[PDB]
Amino acid sequence: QVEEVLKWQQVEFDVPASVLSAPDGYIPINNIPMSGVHYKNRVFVTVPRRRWGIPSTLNVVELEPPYPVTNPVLKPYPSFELNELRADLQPDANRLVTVYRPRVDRCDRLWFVDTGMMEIPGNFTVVQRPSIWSIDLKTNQPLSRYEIPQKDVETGYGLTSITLDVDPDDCSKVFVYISDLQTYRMVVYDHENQKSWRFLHNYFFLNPLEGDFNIQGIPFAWDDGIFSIALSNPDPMTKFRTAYFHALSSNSEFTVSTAVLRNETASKRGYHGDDFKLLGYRGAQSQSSIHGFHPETGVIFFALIQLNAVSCWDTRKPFAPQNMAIVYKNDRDIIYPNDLSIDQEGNVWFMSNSIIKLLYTQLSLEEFNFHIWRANIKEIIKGTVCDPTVPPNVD
Amino acid sequence: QRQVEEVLKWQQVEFDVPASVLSAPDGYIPINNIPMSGVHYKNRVFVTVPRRRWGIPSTLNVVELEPPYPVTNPVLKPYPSFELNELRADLQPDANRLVTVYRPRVDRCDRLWFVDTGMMEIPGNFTVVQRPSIWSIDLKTNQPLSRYEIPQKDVETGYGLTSITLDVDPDDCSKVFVYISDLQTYRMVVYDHENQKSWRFLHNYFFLNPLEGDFNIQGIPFAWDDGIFSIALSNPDPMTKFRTAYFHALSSNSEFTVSTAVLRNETASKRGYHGDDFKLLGYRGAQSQSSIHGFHPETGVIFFALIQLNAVSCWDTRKPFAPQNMAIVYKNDRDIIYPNDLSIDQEGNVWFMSNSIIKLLYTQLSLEEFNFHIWRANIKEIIKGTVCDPTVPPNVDH
Amino acid sequence: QVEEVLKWQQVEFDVPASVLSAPDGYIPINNIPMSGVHYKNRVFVTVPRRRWGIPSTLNVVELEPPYPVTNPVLKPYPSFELNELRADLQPDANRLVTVYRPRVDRCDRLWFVDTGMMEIPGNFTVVQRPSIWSIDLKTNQPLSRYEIPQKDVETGYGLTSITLDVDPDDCSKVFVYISDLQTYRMVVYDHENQKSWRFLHNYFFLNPLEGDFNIQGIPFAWDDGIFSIALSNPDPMTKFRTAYFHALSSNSEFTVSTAVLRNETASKRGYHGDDFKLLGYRGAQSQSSIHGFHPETGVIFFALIQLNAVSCWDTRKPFAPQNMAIVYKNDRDIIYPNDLSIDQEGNVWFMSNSIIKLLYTQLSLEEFNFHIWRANIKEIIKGTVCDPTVPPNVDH
Amino acid sequence: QVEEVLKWQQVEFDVPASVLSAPDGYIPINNIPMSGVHYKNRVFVTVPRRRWGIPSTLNVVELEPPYPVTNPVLKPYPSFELNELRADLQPDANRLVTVYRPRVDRCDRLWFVDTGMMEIPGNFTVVQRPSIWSIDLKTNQPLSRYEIPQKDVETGYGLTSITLDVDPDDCSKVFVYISDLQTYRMVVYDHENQKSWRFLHNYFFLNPLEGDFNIQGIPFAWDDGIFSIALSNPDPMTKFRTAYFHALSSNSEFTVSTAVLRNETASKRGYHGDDFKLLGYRGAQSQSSIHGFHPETGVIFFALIQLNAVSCWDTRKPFAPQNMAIVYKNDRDIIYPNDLSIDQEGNVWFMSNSIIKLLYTQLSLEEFNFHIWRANIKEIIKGTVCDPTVPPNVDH
Ligand SMILES: *[C@@H]1O[C@H](CO[C@@H]2O[C@@H](C)[C@@H](O)[C@@H](O)[C@@H]2O)[C@@H](O)[C@H](O[C@@H]2O[C@H](CO)[C@@H](O[C@@H]3O[C@@H](C)[C@@H](O)[C@@H](O)[C@@H]3O)[C@H](O)[C@H]2NC(C)=O)[C@H]1NC(C)=O
Ligand SMILES: *[C@@H]1O[C@H](CO[C@@H]2O[C@@H](C)[C@@H](O)[C@@H](O)[C@@H]2O)[C@@H](O)[C@H](O[C@@H]2O[C@H](CO)[C@@H](O)[C@H](O)[C@H]2NC(C)=O)[C@H]1NC(C)=O
Ligand SMILES: *[C@@H]1O[C@H](CO[C@@H]2O[C@@H](C)[C@@H](O)[C@@H](O)[C@@H]2O)[C@@H](O)[C@H](O[C@@H]2O[C@H](CO)[C@@H](O)[C@H](O)[C@@H]2O)[C@H]1NC(C)=O
Ligand SMILES: *[C@@H]1O[C@H](CO)[C@@H](O[C@@H]2O[C@H](CO)[C@@H](O)[C@H](O)[C@@H]2O)[C@H](O)[C@H]1NC(C)=O
Ligand SMILES: [Ca+2]
Ligand SMILES: [Ca+2]
Ligand SMILES: [Ca+2]
Ligand SMILES: [Ca+2]
Repeated sequence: QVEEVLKWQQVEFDVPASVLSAPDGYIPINNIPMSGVHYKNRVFVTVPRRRWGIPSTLNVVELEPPYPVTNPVLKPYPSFELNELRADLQPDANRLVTVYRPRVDRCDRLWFVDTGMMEIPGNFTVVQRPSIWSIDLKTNQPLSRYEIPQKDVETGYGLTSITLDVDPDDCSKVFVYISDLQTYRMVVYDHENQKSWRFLHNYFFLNPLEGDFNIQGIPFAWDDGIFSIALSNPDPMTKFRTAYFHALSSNSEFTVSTAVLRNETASKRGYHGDDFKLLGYRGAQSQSSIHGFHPETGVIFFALIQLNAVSCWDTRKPFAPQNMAIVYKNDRDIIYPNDLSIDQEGNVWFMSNSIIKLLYTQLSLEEFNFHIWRANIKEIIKGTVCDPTVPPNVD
Repeated sequence: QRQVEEVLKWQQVEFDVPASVLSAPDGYIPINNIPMSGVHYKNRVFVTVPRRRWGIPSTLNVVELEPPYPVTNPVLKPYPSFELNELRADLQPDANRLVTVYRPRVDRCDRLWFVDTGMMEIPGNFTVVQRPSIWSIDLKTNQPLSRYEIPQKDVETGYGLTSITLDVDPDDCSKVFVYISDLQTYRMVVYDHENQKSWRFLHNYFFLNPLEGDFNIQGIPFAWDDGIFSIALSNPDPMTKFRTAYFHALSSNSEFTVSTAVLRNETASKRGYHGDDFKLLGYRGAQSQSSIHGFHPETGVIFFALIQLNAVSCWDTRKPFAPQNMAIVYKNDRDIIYPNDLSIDQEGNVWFMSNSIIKLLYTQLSLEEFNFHIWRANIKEIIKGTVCDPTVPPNVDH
Repeated sequence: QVEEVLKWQQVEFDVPASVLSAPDGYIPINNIPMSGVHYKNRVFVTVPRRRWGIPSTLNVVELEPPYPVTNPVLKPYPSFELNELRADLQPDANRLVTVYRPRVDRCDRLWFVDTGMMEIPGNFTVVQRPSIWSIDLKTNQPLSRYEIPQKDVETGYGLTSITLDVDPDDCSKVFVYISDLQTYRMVVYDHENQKSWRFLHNYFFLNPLEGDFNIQGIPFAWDDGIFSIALSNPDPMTKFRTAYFHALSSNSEFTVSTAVLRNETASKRGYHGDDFKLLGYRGAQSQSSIHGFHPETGVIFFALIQLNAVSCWDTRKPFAPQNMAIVYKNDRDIIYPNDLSIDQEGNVWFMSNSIIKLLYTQLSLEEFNFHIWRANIKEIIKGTVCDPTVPPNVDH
Repeated sequence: QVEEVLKWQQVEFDVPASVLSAPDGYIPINNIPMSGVHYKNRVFVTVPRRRWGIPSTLNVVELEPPYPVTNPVLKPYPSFELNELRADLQPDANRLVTVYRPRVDRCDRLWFVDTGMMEIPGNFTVVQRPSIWSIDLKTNQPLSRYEIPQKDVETGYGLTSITLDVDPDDCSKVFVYISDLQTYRMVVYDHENQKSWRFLHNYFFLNPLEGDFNIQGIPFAWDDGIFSIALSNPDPMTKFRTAYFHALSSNSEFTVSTAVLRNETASKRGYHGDDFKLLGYRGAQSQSSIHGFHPETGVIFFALIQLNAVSCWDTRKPFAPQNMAIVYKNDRDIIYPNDLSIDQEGNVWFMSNSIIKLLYTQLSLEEFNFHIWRANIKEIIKGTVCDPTVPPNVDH
């Protein structure tokens, strides 16, 4: 019911021996993948440059059964020419510095953010300003690029996640919402008008008492804020969407209408009134990383950090623990659910990269460290409370 | 609890009419007269006595307010007159008279609204005098403005039409919708004023919860099977100009919501399947079955009349619907038997009433004691510093 | 083990061609059989009059191999004369208007209820008052007929199911409990004294949340209440029984002593107190229509509406999902299980009628819409939790 | 028994006229005082440079009856020569740029931080790095100045509040804990060893839901973190104390042992484990700004933002809303309670500066906008739950 599509002991690249032979050109233990998203039998895998020796930040892998496809070599997408790191480390609009979590739209486009920053522990290296890209997946050619101005974000240290707001009819009318978990802000991107602005709000912060974890016997505390945003279907009478959002270090989910997010003058305010609202409590130890809203079912899928699992929730039901169900659980293989994503084919995709092991312990290249699963949404929710045909619980 | 006023209190209900009615056999009986409502308008309070038994001289009545409070055993005056409240001996349809009226509501445009059930519910003998009909009363001149008889296609008798909720336009006042809660046939009848047309909704959520219908007030155990009872409307949505209808059955610990866009739609009412248009809001709490509730337009707070807990609770509609986001603002085990009504006036006050119906129905009703009570409390002042205050943040689990 | 016995593409009757050649004396799409019960190689199939063009409300079919017998012709039972529809529509004591679910007891009698009411879309027509019948099965001769007074139930709108309580010794001492899913009541009938009284309770109602269904990709919601009752074996000392009852729109099962049900004085109360009991929660999407109690094994068989299945439960074991087992499942054929009956031979019987296809989509007469099955109880519960010799999964 | 000591309509400075006439030298509305602290009949008032037109950032007022002293002219302290803002805006270790909340110890010293930064809306101007001063209050001469290195804090943007940990025996052995409400950190200053380090922790952050205010009908939200720290009496043997700390936008109070704060190695951990403990919940709408510990009684006083009030708590009684009492409430005058200090004479001192009227509304210089109050601690707690002899209301 949940199949493991991809797994790695370590990450390897399809680049010239020139790059592999050069000193500190490729360090295996340094290459931690951060996302894997799906598009027509192709899975895009990112390796953010938090370390030296990372040949390509954006990558692709071709799918062929049977699964799991073991240790697939990553090919620098769209071309190694872009994923090359300049030796002079200077700004370049035709180079990809660091990419985290891309998303695929219905228009055969790949959207991502090049942070332009390398978070090497010891030497944080700001190469260039953060940029929003779109790639045509039919032609494998870059379409648009937008550099995010200083007035919205200073560096791009925390721009690790994005949510796409594409009009159902016009494929050109696109907004993008970026979650900054480091500076506790959300950056809205008007693609159509090549404009952007930023929101600041108390709800983008962590909950002081809810940033403590114990995973695989390792304890740690994080202060990471707004991390994921999930958009409902456009309202029939208003055309706007509910933005479900949460901090990494929180057991709470909050909501805001896109009408607020799409409005620049609203961002510039000192006080947002009661535009941003609390949806409610997700449960004990129910801190989530990435969550996604499946349009056809109206079901939100949560990646649960502490519980080493993936849960779901039907949006029509009241937001309550007894109205959510765990669809998958794996204490051995889910160490940190780094990414969750919903494809154009009715599947929920999720990924674990064992980052906690690396950070706080020793990762072992003998074992399989990085995993990618998939599940058919309609099939996975059938019996459960996440099924729209199943009534909510009495509590 | 220590800033809520007991405005009116009776031991019995007496009337102001010609002595020919009062002296005639079975024209008036002490125990048979029970008011189901207390409503406030500009220093005069409308009280109604529905005809559950014989000897009810008048149904819809009015009382003038004068300190000290509580005003003890006031003499009820038939409103708008006695000549619309006079029971016919022939019992034919009186298109200009009032048989049984339950809970009226006061809108912003100085009007009173109520339903003429046209049906008397005497134990042993049920009598359908006339068809159900709704009124509008000019409270300035005391003159009836409109009457509308509801077609058989919507309600058969008017047996359970014991509750009304008003949906008046913010700007215009000719555009008025009404939502009547039928707790007996388990339905909601909607009325379109400007068009003078009415239709009805049937739904599973209008029924009681089989397990949550058992009560025990004053050591008297009983169970009722009554359905949809009260509806409360949020302020119009700035983007859609529609409202959220909050509704619960009498015998339920659950609250449900529905957009007024659905309720105001005739073609939607004739569907056999309403989809996900009606939704569960959530659980009110253990032993939190509510009779009547109201939405305060200014604060955005719903006040619940709690049946089992002998209390009035509040909830800020901005906060998630959960017991820890609710507070009891008034509680009276000795004086509150059955909170039969709750209404919000135009002056920012919560008006709630207990009529001791349980003791009459299942026990002894003594006229030596006080059996009827009307209360009022300042909303902005009673919620200040509680979870119900919009400026106070919501609560969380751990 | 579980076998299909009778299945129809459509239903036709063995009646004069005069009724069949009348202006709409038979419309094929309007005839939906609601029940099928067993007695010594005979099966009674009922077509309640919910539309126009139905010749016979009560019928009979003969069991003759091979199974499943294809498109059997329905023979009006006991006769056509009684099953005939009066064009004058006047109350008639020796006729039959609408019959739902008959039952068969240990004293060779067939028992049913004629509602006397025809629920046609546009015009609901009450022809006569509801009537309970006995039929001597050996002779085919109507034994008794009691008309239910206005004091107990007004219309017979929802008297679609009955459950028989026969004394284990004397056949004259019979109590019949009728389920009313429309007005939310249980009508109790004393066969000897020829009296009756009704019960009203909160537990006969639907559960507001648990009344939505999606069968064959078709969403719908019903407000249907108390639908089926199952009577246990008389307690060896008190000689009373436990009546298990559920609403159609409920996942909950409830229990009541037969001492309370057989008591007229208790029937006129306003508050029954602690008498009616909740047994528990059957499970997610475990709403059931008609269920029966097998006396020999002490096992209840449920017909599950949403799960498209038939399940069982050993009454000795505590009521819990883990202590229950699904004995048959058919997502293709079982759309809505309309009847479940237990014959005198130790078999469980269940039927599907494709009713929701008629109501919300269109019915195809070129496909088999109506199905009846039989299962041997002792063989079917053998390797399951329902076996009285096997221990429970949960001690509760 | 709570008496108002000082009040201003507007703040004025005793300074050469050439400074007052200079272009944007003195803008009355910009001069919002932020602290008033008592030492031997002298109250030190600060005006942090968050706007242009502030002649002097640290000032002194000489207390004399009758109270309240209306519109006292602020005298620059120690002198105007240190307080005067350099036009060229270059760094200078002999200049005071921005001082928020000074504190007086037992050793006749005035301790404060010059943030070195001007938080002017539109252009924040970092003139110099933040520094920590001590001034001998007997001679009015500065005793020491220490620049906080860039490893510990970035700019001094949020170094608006300090707490003294003075050795009960030795005056030369001091630690100062500084709260950074902007970057959510604590800076620890080792006075004897002229060293410093920082602590980062989740508990220094605001609580997302508890940062919404409405004072005087003015709705606003702040994201302000760790604001105040209050130290218990030292352990007789080890001399370690309990540090009571809270964020501005939080209803929760936390504790940590000074054993931890005074440990440079502990501050370099990525994970602090169980060292920082949640003490508990202060009550609905009980967001505190500044609080203080009074050694003689063991009572902590809180300045309450939303409640326009000062509350207290006996540290011996469990930390719970009912174990706390409001000792002073003034909705008219207390608008933003900007400071609370505990002097060497058993008094509690508190201040309201109406900052929120300047920020989100308008300030009228005809009204008294800045107020300073004092109260005798033992007299103010006599009857209340805060009295050490009175029993707790809850065991918790
Ligand atoms: C885009 O957003 C801007 C303001 O942000 C919000 O707008 C709406 C979503 C509302 O929820 C509002 O409360 C919130 O501030 C704004 O440019 C624009 O419309 C706002 O709508 C306000 C209410 O109608 C209105 O406020 C007006 O001005 C203020 C300063 C006062 O004088 C008020 O008395 C007066 O009503 C104003 O048009 C504007 N708000 C502001 C602050 O300028 C909104 N546009 C959309 C949604 O299309
Ligand atoms: C101050 O800082 C160190 C970390 O704090 C604690 O360390 C544990 C002992 C425990 O109390 C935890 O709650 C917390 O993490 C602490 O270890 C240190 O003690 C010294 O630590 C040095 C390195 O960690 C080491 O050289 C010594 O062995 C240890 N000294 C001992 C245990 O006597 C604390 N005290 C200092 C530096 O004086
Ligand atoms: C910050 O990183 C510096 C960069 O040095 C190199 O950068 C890349 C080109 C890679 O090849 C990488 O592997 C190299 O380290 C480091 O200098 C420095 O760490 C140490 O520096 C000394 C002196 O150069 C060197 O001998 C040692 O091996 C280390 O690399 C690092 N500084 C900090 C504080 O993290
Ligand atoms: C009453 O409810 C109807 C539900 O059938 C609404 O119909 C909807 O309207 C759209 C556009 O006209 C159709 O595509 C579709 O029939 C849909 O269900 C109808 O609008 C509504 N009436 C009013 C006045 O709101
Ligand atoms: Ca961080
Ligand atoms: Ca009822
Ligand atoms: Ca029905
Ligand atoms: Ca801040």
